[PDB]
Amino acid sequence: KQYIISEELISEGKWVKLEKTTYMDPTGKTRTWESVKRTTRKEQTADGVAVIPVLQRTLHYECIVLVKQFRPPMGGYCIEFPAGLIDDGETPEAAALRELEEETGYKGDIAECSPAVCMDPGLSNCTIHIVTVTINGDDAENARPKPKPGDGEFVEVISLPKNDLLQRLDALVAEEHLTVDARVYSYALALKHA
Amino acid sequence: KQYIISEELISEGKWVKLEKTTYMDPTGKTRTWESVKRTTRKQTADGVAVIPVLQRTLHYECIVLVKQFRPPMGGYCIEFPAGLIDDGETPEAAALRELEEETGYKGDIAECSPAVCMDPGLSNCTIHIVTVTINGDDAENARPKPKPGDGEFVEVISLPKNDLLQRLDALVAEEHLTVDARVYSYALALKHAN
Ligand SMILES: COC(=O)[C@@H]1C[C@@H](O)CN1C(=O)c1ccco1
Ligand SMILES: [Mg+2]
Ligand SMILES: [Mg+2]
Ligand SMILES: [Mg+2]
Ligand SMILES: [Mg+2]
Repeated sequence: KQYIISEELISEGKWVKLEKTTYMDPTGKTRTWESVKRTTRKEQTADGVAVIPVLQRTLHYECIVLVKQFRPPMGGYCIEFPAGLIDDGETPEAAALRELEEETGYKGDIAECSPAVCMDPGLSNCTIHIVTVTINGDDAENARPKPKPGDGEFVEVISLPKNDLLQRLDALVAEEHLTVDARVYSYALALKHA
Repeated sequence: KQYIISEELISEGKWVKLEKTTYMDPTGKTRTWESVKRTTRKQTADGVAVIPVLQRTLHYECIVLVKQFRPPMGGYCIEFPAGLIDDGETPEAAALRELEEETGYKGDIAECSPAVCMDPGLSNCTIHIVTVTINGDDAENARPKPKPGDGEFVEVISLPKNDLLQRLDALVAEEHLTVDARVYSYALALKHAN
């Protein structure tokens, strides 16, 4: 019943634009919305990937590998799944493994790959694939893992046990000003609930 | 080590603005970021999202979700019930209100996240994730009455918690819908637990 009638550019940066979106409501009436989009999306099936990296090691509880970085939009440090935009021609899987290595040093193995999922669909068209990767922490490749941060990338690795993820996140939030990402919090809540 | 120096307004709508953020990178080099912010924040966070468990005896527990046309997305999305927190409303009260408006269900608060970020590489948007249980055997949730605001058009989709990820993949396969990243993350962790 509902559909887009027109998308009018309001303001375009190098990376992000704002649009006036006109669409048809399900009563047959024309309405508008203010929409955000990235300028970087080409033929990618989504803007980006986020990696759920399950670190597995003999006689250790499984950990979820997270990253902490300063996020200018937020004016502060955030704790997130490793993530980045998908390069043109790159597959979501390749992007996930590459970003995981760049941000954490770990070399993972693909487990699963989501369909494209929406980041904040009342605001933006941004989408990611959520890629689950296992990391064999008993492999020598993953023994002394060093981030390969790109230019202006400064990332800290935080590995937390899956079996206590929500409380460990709460403890980090209790101890400094930082924001946990909504996907990470959602994943930790489901762990607790299951 | 990192911090905001200045924010330059690029463009301001009624609901969203685009800024150019200047910040200090950890080497001591000054850098810029294009950032989105909402114009509506006053609040602990911009919004709430509700994780609503429909608990009925002799039935599977269900997670209650909503499907709506999302103009930024150009299509229909499957999401946790959600909306912006009114000036002077608590996140818990917003959560019960939105859940009732969007689903007709009347629920009880179980727990409340701290403010969590939506897409911190792009925006400052935050929400509280509010876990709510719904006693599906109570008379008030027998024939749930959804009270949409102006221009909201919301379908309710309840899915069993124990098979949430498979059920969501199936809807994406069959219905050409976009699942929300937070919903998908929760669903993943229900499978990944233990
Ligand atoms: C153990 O029984 C429960 O009901 C747990 C405990 C409480 O934290 C909420 N909860 C959920 O499972 C839930 C609510 C929404 C989605 O899941
Ligand atoms: Mg990244
Ligand atoms: Mg990166
Ligand atoms: Mg809503
Ligand atoms: Mg609403």
